[PDB]
Amino acid sequence: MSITLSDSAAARVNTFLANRGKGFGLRLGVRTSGCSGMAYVLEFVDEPTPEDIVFEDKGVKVVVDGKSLQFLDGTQLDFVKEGLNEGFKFTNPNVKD
Amino acid sequence: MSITLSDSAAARVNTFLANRGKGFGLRLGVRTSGCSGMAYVLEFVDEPTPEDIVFEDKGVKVVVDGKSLQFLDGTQLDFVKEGLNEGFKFTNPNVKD
Amino acid sequence: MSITLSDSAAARVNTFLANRGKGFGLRLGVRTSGCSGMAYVLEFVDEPTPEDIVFEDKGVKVVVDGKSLQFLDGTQLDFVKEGLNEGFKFTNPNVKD
Amino acid sequence: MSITLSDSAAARVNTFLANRGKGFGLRLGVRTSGCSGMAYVLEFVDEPTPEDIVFEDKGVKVVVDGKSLQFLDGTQLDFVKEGLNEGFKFTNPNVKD
Ligand SMILES: [Hg+2]
Ligand SMILES: [Hg+2]
Ligand SMILES: [Hg+2]
Ligand SMILES: [Hg+2]
Repeated sequence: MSITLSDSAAARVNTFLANRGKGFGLRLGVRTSGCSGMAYVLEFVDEPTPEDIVFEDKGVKVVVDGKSLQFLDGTQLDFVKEGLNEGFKFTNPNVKD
Repeated sequence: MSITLSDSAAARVNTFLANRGKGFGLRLGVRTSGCSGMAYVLEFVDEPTPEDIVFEDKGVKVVVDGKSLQFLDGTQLDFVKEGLNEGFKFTNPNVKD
Repeated sequence: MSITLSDSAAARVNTFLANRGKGFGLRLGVRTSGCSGMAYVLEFVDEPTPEDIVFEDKGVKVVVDGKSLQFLDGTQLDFVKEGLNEGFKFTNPNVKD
Repeated sequence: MSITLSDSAAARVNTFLANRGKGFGLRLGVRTSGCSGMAYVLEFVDEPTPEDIVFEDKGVKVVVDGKSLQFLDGTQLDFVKEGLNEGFKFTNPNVKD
């Protein structure tokens, strides 16, 4: 859906996919982290399940379990460098720090 | 998403697609009908737009504009024969007659 | 939710509520119209059910069954005069004519 | 919406509200925890904002910012005792450990 990727995230994903030499694209998932928390998940996809929803931003195929689409919509996946750390960052306008 | 197709609807769509000789699959859309009304729309898709979400039920590729996904989720597309009329019927558990 | 009312719709509802002499506010609902269609519904509410969601725009209490919230979100209820007809009009940005 | 409370959570919330001696009810909120994470938030509400959605389970008024409703729907708020720890636990069927 209105899940998007920044230029740097799409480059990064496409880099992983090119070095891997295969793959359909990118899974965005969600999981519990504790009793009052959620963790975002990134995985490679080779084959979408019949439960998956598939879309496109910046020529990247993003795959999301249909059930997880509620928690993920509005997400911008970015890829940022902060100090010694470099990595993906999920943003959502309608969520605060 | 948890949009599904009955056996008869999937047969029917697959029949249209086979006779057409080409096509990716099925677009579900939505449009206004009047001042307090909505009409469901069926179309063939050849190429999904970057705004589209794509999923699968019964080997049929269903394509929905990401913005329309709110109004369509939970829909069962059926294909029924009633009297002299034969045609698609959209059902949703959470909607009444 | 991000269901809103124009000034004219809120005036109109508030007029009905004042003339009625009682009532909590406004129910927005949804129902089938045919085999591929939906009809928007307006009703007065006196008591929200435990299944209802309640919100506020322009000092009007709007009540929506929680299950119907998917089809109604993003709606602007307006109240318009066109020719000899005067009445409520449901709009949604993400829906076309 | 189809946000619910277990018996123990509703008792616990009602206990806090009775000891506080005032208050409308319970705010469920959401916030970032890191770069790929979310944290659930519980607060007392005295006055719902015009941006809030309000509902009811077990005689508890639950208030949610309309924008946060996407991430929170399907949540069961429970209140559990595990070892030395006792506290609220958010569950969602469509989310895994
Ligand atoms: Hg816990
Ligand atoms: Hg009208
Ligand atoms: Hg029909
Ligand atoms: Hg980071």
